[PDB]
Amino acid sequence: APDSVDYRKKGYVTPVKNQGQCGSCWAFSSVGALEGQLKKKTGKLLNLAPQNLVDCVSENDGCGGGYMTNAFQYVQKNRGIDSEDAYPYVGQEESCMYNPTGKAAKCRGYREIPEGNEKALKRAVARVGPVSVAIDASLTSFQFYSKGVYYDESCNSDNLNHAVLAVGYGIQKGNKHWIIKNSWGENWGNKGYILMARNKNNACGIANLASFPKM
Ligand SMILES: Cc1c(S(=O)(=O)O)oc2c1C(=O)C(=O)c1c-2ccc2c1CCCC2(C)C
Ligand SMILES: Cc1c(S(=O)(=O)O)oc2c1C(=O)C(=O)c1c-2ccc2c1CCCC2(C)C
Ligand SMILES: Cc1c(S(=O)(=O)O)oc2c1C(=O)C(=O)c1c-2ccc2c1CCCC2(C)C
Ligand SMILES: Cc1c(S(=O)(=O)O)oc2c1C(=O)C(=O)c1c-2ccc2c1CCCC2(C)C
Repeated sequence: APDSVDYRKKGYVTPVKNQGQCGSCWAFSSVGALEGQLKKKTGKLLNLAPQNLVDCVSENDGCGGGYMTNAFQYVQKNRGIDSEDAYPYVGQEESCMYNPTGKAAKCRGYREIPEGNEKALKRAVARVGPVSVAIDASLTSFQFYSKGVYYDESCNSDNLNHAVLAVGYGIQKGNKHWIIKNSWGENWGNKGYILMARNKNNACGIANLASFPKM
């Protein structure tokens, strides 16, 4: 692997979105990983529809939370996900309005990174593209993150409560990090991004629930 990778610079990452009040982070995370694979396989970068996932992934819980794996499985079994333009995000759950004419990406299932294995996660990010990850984002320090490599001693690697997107990794002043796209708008964090400690004993559970769609 290279010592640093940043998909944002490669045109694999769409702009930062805002989930509003809805606990749909799993849907934004899933969509970001799908968007990365769509770019890698077809050369097109387009916004895909997290609202399609919130409304239609029937065993996830809409604005109450969900697994990215179930979202990828839905897209696979449904043979498609809509573009954002065809199924816009409204920040509340609605009945499923999936429309095949708005289909913008497909998926052949997904792969999970071995639990807790940050080296495998690094490999996946390097070889595959942006990877969906779940972290503990419940702390005050996370809400108020501004700059630097995020590290809070109280982060709980079993309290996976927020899904985000690993779009790269690198090192800042000697501190290894993951480059994480969040979905809380540009006014949170560093224009919507956070650098999270890497190789620091799986800080915040970064590598506990990582997955990527196959395309
Ligand atoms: C600034 C700002 C902040 S924030 O800076 O206060 O976090 O949150 C939002 C904004 C917007 O400009 C915005 O358009 C928006 C936001 C939050 C949810 C939404 C939208 C537009 C579509 C409907 C939904 C519900 C998806
Ligand atoms: C190819 C292809 C395309 S498409 O992208 O070429 O239009 O759409 C579908 C396929 C399938 O192979 C397929 O099995 C399928 C599709 C669409 C909906 C469904 C199924 C199988 C279960 C029932 C449901 C309604 C979930
Ligand atoms: C959708 C879909 C796609 S695909 O559309 O992503 O290509 O591939 C498969 C599915 C299934 O739903 C499925 O059950 C399945 C698939 C492929 C192999 C198999 C199975 C179940 C039994 C036998 C084995 C294990 C060989
Ligand atoms: C977040 C974040 C991170 S990082 O800390 O997450 O890696 O790096 C950047 C951002 C930005 O939001 C951003 O606008 C930016 C960044 C880096 C270089 C640039 C720009 C905007 C103008 C062009 C140049 C090349 C000067």
